[PDB]
Amino acid sequence: QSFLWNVFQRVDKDRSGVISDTELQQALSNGTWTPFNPVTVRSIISMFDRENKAGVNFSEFTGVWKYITDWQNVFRTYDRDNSGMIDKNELKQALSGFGYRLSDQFHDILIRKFDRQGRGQIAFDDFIQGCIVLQRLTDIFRRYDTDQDGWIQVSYEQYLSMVFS
Amino acid sequence: DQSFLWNVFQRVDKDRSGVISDTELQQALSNGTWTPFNPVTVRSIISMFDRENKAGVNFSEFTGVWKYITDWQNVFRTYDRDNSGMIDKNELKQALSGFGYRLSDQFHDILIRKFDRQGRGQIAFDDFIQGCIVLQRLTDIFRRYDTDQDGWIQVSYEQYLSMVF
Ligand SMILES: [Zn+2]
Ligand SMILES: [Zn+2]
Ligand SMILES: [Zn+2]
Ligand SMILES: [Zn+2]
Ligand SMILES: [Zn+2]
Ligand SMILES: [Zn+2]
Ligand SMILES: [Zn+2]
Ligand SMILES: [Zn+2]
Ligand SMILES: [Zn+2]
Repeated sequence: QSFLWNVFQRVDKDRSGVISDTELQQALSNGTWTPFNPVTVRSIISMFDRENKAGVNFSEFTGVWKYITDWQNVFRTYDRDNSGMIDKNELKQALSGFGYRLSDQFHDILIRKFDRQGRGQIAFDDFIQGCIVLQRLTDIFRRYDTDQDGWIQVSYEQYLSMVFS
Repeated sequence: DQSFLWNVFQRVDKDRSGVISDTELQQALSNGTWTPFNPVTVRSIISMFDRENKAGVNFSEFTGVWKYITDWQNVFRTYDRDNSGMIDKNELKQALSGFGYRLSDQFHDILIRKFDRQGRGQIAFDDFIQGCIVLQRLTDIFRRYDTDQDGWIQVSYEQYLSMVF
């Protein structure tokens, strides 16, 4: 959770510590041998910005790495077989483990717009992303489910307002 | 014409694999902002004319792309009246109304806000495509649900998320 500062300056390839989506685009550990993911980097980068600083700065040279460890192990303790690869069943109890209770028809039809797989099964690339796609959209949904029944009823205007959040 | 497009195809197809990669098409495409054409859209426009699940395009399918890419360019120009090379809020209002959309005023803000990858007060060409695409899909889905044709739908959790593309 706390890793001093050390190299709070030379974090970027150039002088200043103004690292972001465009700069830390290809710096993380992926699982497909292609560059990790622009949209995945961005929702990680948008986790600690005191005043939209675009990177790490006073006492904020700490939280960027901590979110990786809390998910590096989380990918390991749920892979089950330990291969960096998630089967169909290896995600069923992986998601539901951190408090979800999705049914079976969800882990099936997803591999096109947000994903990038070519062999059916999802790797570490879309794992980190796929969850943030999921967790954020639950929090939206919940706010409108004032009844608390898992059944919202929006009109068209609202239906739009919401998927374009 | 037919002979024209065969040369263009030979030109864009760099490796000459016989298939346009989603990178090679990306390179072919401009939107006049010195930023690389939105890959998310290059991805869309391939998974839209590709028949062989090969995530690419042959001459036979390219003929369709080029006609796609063109019909949009005209729409884009038609509506960019202030000739900025981009579509401001009000030009979008005129543009979408043109496809017989019936949307509010605030919503065009939400859409632009969401799709202006550049952060420019307006939307460029490559993101106008995605923005109109995603709006089309969403509206269809909404319509498929609205059985009694109210303008309201009623959906469950997951049902909600499973409508995200
Ligand atoms: Zn596995
Ligand atoms: Zn409800
Ligand atoms: Zn209710
Ligand atoms: Zn090629
Ligand atoms: Zn003009
Ligand atoms: Zn304009
Ligand atoms: Zn304008
Ligand atoms: Zn209805
Ligand atoms: Zn009704």
